[PDB]
Amino acid sequence: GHLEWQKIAEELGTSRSAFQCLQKFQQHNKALKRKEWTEEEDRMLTQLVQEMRVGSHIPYRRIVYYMEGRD
DNA sequence: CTGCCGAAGCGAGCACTACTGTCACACCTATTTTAAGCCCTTCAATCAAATCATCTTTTGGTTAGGATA
Repeated sequence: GHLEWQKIAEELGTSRSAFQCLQKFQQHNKALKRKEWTEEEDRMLTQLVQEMRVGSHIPYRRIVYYMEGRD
């Protein structure tokens, strides 16, 4: 279930640890790197942009702290 | 017309280190020779702290490997 990555590393059998396995998976996890879009992400992105943006300047990536699976 | 002697307030003795006239002998330095240790300067050889140049780790945006909504 993408959980207990110590067990995942042990099952891998190449002497990897949980942290390395998780790092590699997250760097190649479609669920994390959101090529997709969701309604709540769009709504909250619009809300934060409208709250903060002045003129043509918006906090393009500082919104990522609030919305998951982004950069 | 001059002169004696009282009343009250004072007082005593007991309770089983600054100068000056001399004076000779100290102070003082003329140099020799070591043997290991001296203080300060003064520059030179070596060092290490800080700064610059460039490779690289990651933080916002564009590209065409890559994808949903």
